Amino acid sequence: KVFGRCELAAAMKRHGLDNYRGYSLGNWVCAAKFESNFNTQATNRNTDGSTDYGILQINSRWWCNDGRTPGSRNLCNIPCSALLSSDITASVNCAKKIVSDGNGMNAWVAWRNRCKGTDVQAWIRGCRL
Ligand SMILES: [Cl-]
Ligand SMILES: [Cl-]
Ligand SMILES: [Cl-]
Ligand SMILES: [Cl-]
Ligand SMILES: [Cl-]
Ligand SMILES: [Cl-]
Ligand SMILES: [Cl-]
Ligand SMILES: [Cl-]
Ligand code: NA
Repeated sequence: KVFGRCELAAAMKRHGLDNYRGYSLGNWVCAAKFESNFNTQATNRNTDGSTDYGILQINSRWWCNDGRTPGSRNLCNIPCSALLSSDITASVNCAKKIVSDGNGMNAWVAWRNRCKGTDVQAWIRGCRL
């Protein structure tokens, strides 16, 4: 499913991301825009053989099992295909574990390079929330 900007903002708020670990909603909507263009079915292969999955591009090296990343962990306890669903519940639950791991939202390279330090409130303007 490809989300609209305000539809995804609403769904993230409902699942408790808004100010989660100090990050306002606009930070999460900005990261999803630059990681996947709001498409729950996005995948991308990395040079080490791992793959990133779903609206927040979560990586199979640490976080999920895809049966093809030898010697990796599965810290979220889920198959990576669960992260491609139109229901974002699995992605959001796993993102809360990643952001808690010590490096905050710096875990997402697009957030650090394109959202960090910008006016992120802009991503939720005009939305009914
Ligand atoms: Cl947009
Ligand atoms: Cl915000
Ligand atoms: Cl594996
Ligand atoms: Cl393969
Ligand atoms: Cl593990
Ligand atoms: Cl599996
Ligand atoms: Cl949802
Ligand atoms: Cl932090
Ligand atoms: Na894995």
